[PDB]
Amino acid sequence: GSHMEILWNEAKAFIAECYQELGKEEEVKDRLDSIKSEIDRTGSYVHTKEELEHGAKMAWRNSNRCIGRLFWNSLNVIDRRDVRTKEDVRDALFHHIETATNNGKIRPSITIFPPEEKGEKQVEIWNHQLIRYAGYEGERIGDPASRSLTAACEQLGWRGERTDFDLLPLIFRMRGDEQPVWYELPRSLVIEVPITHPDIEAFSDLELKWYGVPIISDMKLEVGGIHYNAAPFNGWYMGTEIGARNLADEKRYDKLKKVASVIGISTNYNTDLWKDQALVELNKAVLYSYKKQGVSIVDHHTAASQFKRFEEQEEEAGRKLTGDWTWLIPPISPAATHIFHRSYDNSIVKPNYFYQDKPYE
Amino acid sequence: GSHMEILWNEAKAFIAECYQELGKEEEVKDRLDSIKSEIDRTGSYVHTKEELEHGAKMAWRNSNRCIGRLFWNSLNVIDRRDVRTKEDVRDALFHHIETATNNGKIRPSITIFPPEEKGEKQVEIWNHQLIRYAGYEGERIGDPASRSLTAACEQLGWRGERTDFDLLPLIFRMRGDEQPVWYELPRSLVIEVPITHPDIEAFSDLELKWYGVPIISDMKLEVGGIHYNAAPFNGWYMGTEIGARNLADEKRYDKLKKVASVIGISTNYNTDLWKDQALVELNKAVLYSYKKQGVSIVDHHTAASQFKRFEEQEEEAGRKLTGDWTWLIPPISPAATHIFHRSYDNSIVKPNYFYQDKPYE
Ligand code: HEM
Ligand code: HEM
Ligand SMILES: C[C@H](O)[C@H](O)C1=Nc2c(nc(N)[nH]c2=O)NC1
Ligand SMILES: C[C@H](O)[C@H](O)C1=Nc2c(nc(N)[nH]c2=O)NC1
Ligand SMILES: NC(=[NH2+])NCCC[C@H](N)C(=O)O
Ligand SMILES: NC(=[NH2+])NCCC[C@H](N)C(=O)O
Repeated sequence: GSHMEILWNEAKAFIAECYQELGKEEEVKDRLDSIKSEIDRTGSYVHTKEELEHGAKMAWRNSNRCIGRLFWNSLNVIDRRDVRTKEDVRDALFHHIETATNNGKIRPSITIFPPEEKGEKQVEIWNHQLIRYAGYEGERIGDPASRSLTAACEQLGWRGERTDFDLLPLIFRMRGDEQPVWYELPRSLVIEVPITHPDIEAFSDLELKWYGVPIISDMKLEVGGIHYNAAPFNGWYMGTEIGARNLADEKRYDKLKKVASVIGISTNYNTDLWKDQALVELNKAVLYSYKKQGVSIVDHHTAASQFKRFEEQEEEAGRKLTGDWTWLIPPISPAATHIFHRSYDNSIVKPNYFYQDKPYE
Repeated sequence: GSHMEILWNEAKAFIAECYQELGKEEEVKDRLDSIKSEIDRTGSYVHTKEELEHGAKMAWRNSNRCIGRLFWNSLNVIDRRDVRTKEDVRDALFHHIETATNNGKIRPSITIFPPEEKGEKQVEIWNHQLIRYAGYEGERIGDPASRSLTAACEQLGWRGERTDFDLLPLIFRMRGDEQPVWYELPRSLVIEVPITHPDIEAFSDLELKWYGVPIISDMKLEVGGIHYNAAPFNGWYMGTEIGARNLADEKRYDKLKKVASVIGISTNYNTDLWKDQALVELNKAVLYSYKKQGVSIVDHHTAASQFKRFEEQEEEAGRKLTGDWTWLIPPISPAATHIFHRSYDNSIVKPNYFYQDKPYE
């Protein structure tokens, strides 16, 4: 009763806004009549390729926490609403990885899977990111952030070699099944980059490496009232995410003290700012490495610079700019970018991407 | 009518809270009766030395934007509510600088001047900070942030030598006067620190220097409904304020490109992260310099560390912790401190320090 109401309201708002940007303002009337009857007949409606394709772009545009929004209208939308089997999902996910990686020249993409019907999911992705390292304990081994999921995967028959860089398998659940299925990722499909330094040879002794493409797979894409709980998307990495966070946080890989060792500085006094010097060399190492292997990556200054350009375009287009200051600023040298020196309206506008409760844990 | 009401309400709240922390809970009743009659008789009330002394500490404790709050109960409170002349104010300000500096071993202090009576100020301080460099234009000369005030001072007969480090004079206005008076600061009273690097000799070619003690002089101290528009206070510097902001911001001294030059790195590509490397060396230079001249200063890691300890004590004391995440995180390596990894309630609690409209501009 109330669900059929919210749906209709969100649909009217989205079609109008969408068709207005698409230059199909006259087609709004006839399109809404079709949707009204569809919601009554079934209890939901089916987007057109053009609608979800542009709704996925708009959602990216409204992602307050994303710094790379300047490239919103270039998103490669892959429609996989025709998937029925676990093999279809697996192949789609394999396809996403292959096409997004694009031999290094990363292509920002998103694979749309069937959305929820009567609130129930058709495809449920468990993975945070399609490619991600596992985490274990006795003493820290791997990525701590992957612990709860690594345990869940292991409760399904999967076993990691217990190195710091074990690739978690693809784990998802189809409607009608009680437990998710899993598939080990084909290594030929996964690009990893060993981390080295341009001027410091000893850096390779740290034996650090990271994967090339971050593919957030556990967020909900909401478009015109339709909940696409499964819509894996990807951009390329901003070096800081790997160097100033993934390999730096005490709760993650905690490598700063070790970096200080190989670069030849002491860790005795904070006044020497060894952590800061360590972060700069670790981050330079990351940028130099990806570039060297031919994998797309962006430094935080270029990214902020591109994001400034984004803000201007939104002003030029007549749209209100929204953002989360605390996430837009890079973890390293935030005051060196314009983002630090201004404020952002952190209001939620749809369509968008949202967090959803994890099936495990 | 309404002013006499707000005053009474704020007073009841403060005395109770104050006397509770002071262990003088029984004296609350008798103290409030005296205040009630005082407000009726005159239209305001006079704090006791103990009250404003502790109210100034509490206010510091509630300063969401201050990272050095762990040292709140050690604040050296100087009561100068007996000042009547411009000479009294001038001497008090000279005294504050002398006693706070303390030959380098900076002493966190605050000089309390007469508060507002019927909304009107008795002493109006124009200076943002007691010691501060001037700013000019044709091309940038000095500190851009001091421009509007430098122009105002010059409209009063003062003239700067137009170097990048001209000391602004003390400028304030007494009740009853239309224009403020000014007094050049005695150099013997002002500690400045030339900036040098421990490992890079050429750094001195930049000829950078900064003053030792930051003394915010334009904030309002509100305690139990009493508005002390003039209450200059000071702590010591956190290196980042000078190196990652005062000398780094494009709108301030903009020295990063020049720092890159003296340390021997190129400014050609963002991927080399030259700004970050530049910031680290500039910041190390700052810390090493103050320490070398015997002037108190604190690095951002020690400060965050001290602030963590602060949060714990507030939990142990039973008090709610409040803070502004965007100001607590240091401009350099914020993710390396605990402040980055948590959230803070940015609610305003009194007593406190507030911004007030600038007389100039
Ligand atoms: C093209 C390159 C892209 C760059 C450089 C970029 C960069 C970023 C960065 C640095 C963050 C912060 C990540 C973190 O701190 O964990 C972020 C978050 C986000 N980005 Fe992107 N992004 C890109 C593409 C995309 C795409 C293709 C989409 C969606 C269609 C998108 C959606 C989002 C969203 C929803 C967030 C928030 C994620 C979260 O809360 O965990 N971004 N992006
Ligand atoms: C003892 C050493 C102290 C340290 C290390 C310290 C540090 C800081 C830092 C780093 C900031 C940010 C400044 C900026 O970004 O411009 C700040 C702000 C502030 N501090 Fe402190 N502080 C100290 C003492 C004090 C004292 C003595 C008081 C007051 C009695 C105080 C009151 C405040 C207030 C109100 C702010 C906000 C200032 C503004 O908005 O411009 N702090 N403090
Ligand atoms: C919530 C979390 O603990 C923390 O407050 C924030 N995390 C992040 C952040 N910034 C980015 N980009 N990514 C984060 O994960 N700033 C704030
Ligand atoms: C308001 C200003 O432009 C900016 O948003 C903020 N300034 C400061 C900041 N942090 C500190 N400590 N000091 C600032 O001046 N972060 C945010
Ligand atoms: N640039 C991006 N597309 N980032 C998406 C999130 C990546 C995540 N912060 C990571 O380091 O794994
Ligand atoms: N540590 C302090 N007490 N800082 C107070 C403000 C100083 C100001 N940010 C400056 O650099 O001049």
